[PDB]
Amino acid sequence: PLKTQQMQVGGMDCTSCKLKIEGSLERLKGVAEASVTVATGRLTVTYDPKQVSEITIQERIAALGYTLAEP
Repeated sequence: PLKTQQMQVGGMDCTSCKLKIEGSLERLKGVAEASVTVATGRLTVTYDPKQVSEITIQERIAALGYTLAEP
């Protein structure tokens, strides 16, 4: 019922950066799964297309000074 998706990413480290994505999204809306692929500069999400979707990750990546490219 929620669709799974991965983007490309401009600067997600692990050490203090995987965290700074993932544990905001839980407190965000419209997304209900996620996980990083730092080993390719990528982020995976699974989102429920009822309200907010890519937005959730745009707010979150831009609120850290980084760039995203979701297909």
